[PDB]
Amino acid sequence: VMKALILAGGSGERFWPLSTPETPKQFLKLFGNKSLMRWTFERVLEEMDPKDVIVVTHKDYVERTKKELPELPDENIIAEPMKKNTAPACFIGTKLADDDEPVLVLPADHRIPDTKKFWKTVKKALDALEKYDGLFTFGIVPTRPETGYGYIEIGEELEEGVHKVAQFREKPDLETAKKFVESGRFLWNSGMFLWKAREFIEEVKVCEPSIYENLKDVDPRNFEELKKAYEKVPSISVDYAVMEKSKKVRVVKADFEWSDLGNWSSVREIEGYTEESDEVILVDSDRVFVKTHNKPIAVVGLSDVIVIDTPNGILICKEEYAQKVREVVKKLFR
Amino acid sequence: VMKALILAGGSGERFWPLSTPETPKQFLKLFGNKSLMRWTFERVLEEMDPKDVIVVTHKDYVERTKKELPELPDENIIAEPMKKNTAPACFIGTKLADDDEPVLVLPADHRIPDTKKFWKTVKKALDALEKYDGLFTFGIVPTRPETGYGYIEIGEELEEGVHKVAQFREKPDLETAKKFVESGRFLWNSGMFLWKAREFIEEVKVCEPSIYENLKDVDPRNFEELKKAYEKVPSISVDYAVMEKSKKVRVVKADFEWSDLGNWSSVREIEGYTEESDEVILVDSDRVFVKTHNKPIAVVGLSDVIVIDTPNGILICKEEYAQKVREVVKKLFR
Ligand SMILES: O=P(O)(O)O[C@H]1O[C@H](CO)[C@@H](O)[C@H](O)[C@@H]1O
Ligand SMILES: O=P(O)(O)O[C@H]1O[C@H](CO)[C@@H](O)[C@H](O)[C@@H]1O
Ligand SMILES: [Mg+2]
Ligand SMILES: [Mg+2]
Repeated sequence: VMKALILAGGSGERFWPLSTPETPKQFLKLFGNKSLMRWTFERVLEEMDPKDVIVVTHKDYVERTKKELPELPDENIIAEPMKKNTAPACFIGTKLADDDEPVLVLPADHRIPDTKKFWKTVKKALDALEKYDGLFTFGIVPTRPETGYGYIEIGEELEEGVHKVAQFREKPDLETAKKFVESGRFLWNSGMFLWKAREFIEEVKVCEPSIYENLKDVDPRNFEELKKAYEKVPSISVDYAVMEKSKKVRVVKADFEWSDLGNWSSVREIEGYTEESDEVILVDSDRVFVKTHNKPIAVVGLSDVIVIDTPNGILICKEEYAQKVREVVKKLFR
Repeated sequence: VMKALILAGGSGERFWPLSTPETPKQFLKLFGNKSLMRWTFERVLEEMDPKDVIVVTHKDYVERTKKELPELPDENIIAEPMKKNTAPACFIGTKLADDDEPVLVLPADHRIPDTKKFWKTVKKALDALEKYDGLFTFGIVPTRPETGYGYIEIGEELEEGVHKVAQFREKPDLETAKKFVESGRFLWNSGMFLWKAREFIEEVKVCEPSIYENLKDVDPRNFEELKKAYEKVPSISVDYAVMEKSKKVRVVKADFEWSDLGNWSSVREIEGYTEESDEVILVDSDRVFVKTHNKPIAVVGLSDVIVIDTPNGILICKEEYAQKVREVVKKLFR
C-alpha cells in the first residue's frame, strides 16, 4: 500500500529551440521518442498499479497529461489553479493517501535509466521508513559545486545504508557549495522524497502553517475550492518550506545513475560529443555537440560549443553558458 | 584606345554556405542586389564601351556570365579550358589588344564603391603609362599585417602619386608583413593592373617563358587550340610570375576605398557587426556577425564569431579562422 505522487516540473526554457516558449520540460522528448514524463510514468508502473499514482499539475497541462499517460485515471490528475511550486502540490497530493500510507514523491522531468536499481533503492527506503519514520531523501554523490541543488549533510548511521540528516541546505551559494563537496560529508538531494502521508502533513503544520491551515479541509479534486485556497497559499518549494526546517530527515544513497537534465550540457553528458559526418563538419573544432535539422552544420575554430538547429531557431552556445538559454527565451518572448 | 580585362577566376570556397560550385564568389550578390562582377562591370561601363571589355573565365561559368553581363558581346568572353591562376589569363586577354593599346586588368570579385575616384586613379595611371611605360599597380594604404596581400615598396617619385616600385613582395610571412606596415614605405597591391599590350607580353618572355612559348601564337577564341596550349602552362599568379621579377613596375596610390572581400570577415568589415533584434539574440556575446535565413539565431557566451544560415547549410566560424571555411567545402567534396 503506497502512493506515488508525480509532480509537474517547471519550464522547458533551457531547451530552446526544441522547447516552445512556456512548455513544461516534462513534455520534452529528449530520448527514445518519449517525453521525460512518459518515461517517469513507465518507471513507476514497473511496480505500481496506475490507480495508486497521482499527477499533481497545473490545469493547462491536464489534457496533455491525459494524452501522455492514457493508463492514468482522470480522477488521479489533480489540476492546480496556479503555479505555487512543490510544497502545496506535495501537500494536496499527499492528503489523498491514508494517514499511515507511504507516498513516493517524484519529479516528472528527471532521467533514471535503470528502473530496477531505482526500485531497489525505493524498497530500501520503504523498509527504513517503517523502522524510523521521518522524511526520506535520496542522495547522489556530488561531482561538482552545483548551486541549484539541495545538499544533505550525512548524519548518524541509523543502519547500514540509511542515515539521519545533520542538515539540509537548499541552493547554497558557490563558495558554500564548494566547501560542502570538499568535506565529503554531503550528498545532493535528488529531488525525490518518501514519507507517510500523516507524518508529512504534520511537518507542514509545524514547518509552514500558511499551507496547512488553508488546505487541510480542501478537496483537491474540487477546482473551485482549490482555487480559493491556493490564492491564500504561498508559493514555495518543499525543500525550503519543509526539508530545510524539519528535525526528522533521513537519507538513503541512490543505487542508480541519475540526472535532473538542467540544460543542453546535461544532454551532451549522456549522449556524448558529436562526431564529424556528412551533416556535421568540424574544422579546428573539438568537443562540439550538434543537433542537425535539415542541412549540414559546419563549425570552424571553436571548441566546447553546443549547436542546436530546429524549425523554431538555432542556438549556438558556449558549453559553460548552457544555463543562460533561459535569458535567450526572456528576450525572444517578451 | 583602351581595353578592360576582367579576370573571373571563380574562387568561392570561403563563402560557403552561400556560394556553390555553380555560383562562385563573383556571382554573389553580397551588396545591393547585384553580384560582385556586375558591380565591377557597371564601374567599368561608366567610361568604356562594352565592345572594349573582355572577361576571361572558366568555360563552366560562361553562360552564367552572359546572363550576368548581357551588354557584353558573346566574343568578349574568353573561355578558359581549365584554371591556371592570373598570369595566363592576363597573357591571353592582353593578347587581344593591339601592341600599344593600354590594358586595364581587373578582378571580378573585389569591391570599390566610389567609381568616380576609381576612374580618377585610372586616368592618372593612363597619363603616367603614356609618359613612363612599364607595368602599373594600384597601391592601397595598409591597416594590418595581412599575409595574403602582395606588398609594394615605394620607389622614386616620377610624379605626384606615381612611383617606380623598388620591390614587389607577394604574400610575405607574418613577421615580414608586420615590418612592412610598421615602416610606412609599403602599399598593398590591390590586384589590379594597367599596361600596354606588347610591353606586358614581352615582360612574360623574360619572367615566365613557360607561359609565353606555349601561348604566344595561340588564338584565345579557339577553345580547342587553347585547351592544348593550357596543358603545358604552369598555374601561377601574375604577381609571382611577373610582378616579383620585373624591373619596370610602377605604382599609383589609390584615391579610393577598396576590399578584396577575402572571406566572411571581410564582409563584416564593410557592413559592421550584427545588432540584437527579434531574429538575432545575443547573450554574453560581443562582436558577432550573423546572417539569418528563416528563423531566429541565438549566440550565447561567444564573441568574435561568424554565423551564416542559408538553405545550403549553417556556418559557425570563429572570426580569425574565416579563411579555413574553404576546408568545409573540401570536406563535403570528399
Ligand atoms: O525545484 P528544483 O529547483 O528543481 O530543485 C529540486 O530538485 C533538485 C534535484 O533536481 C534537488 O537538488 C533540490 O533539493 C529540489 O528538491
Ligand atoms: O591571388 P590573390 O590571393 O587574389 O592575391 C592577388 O590579389 C591581392 C589583392 O586582393 C594582391 O594583394 C596580391 O598581390 C595579388 O595580386
Ligand atoms: Mg525540479
Ligand atoms: Mg584575387
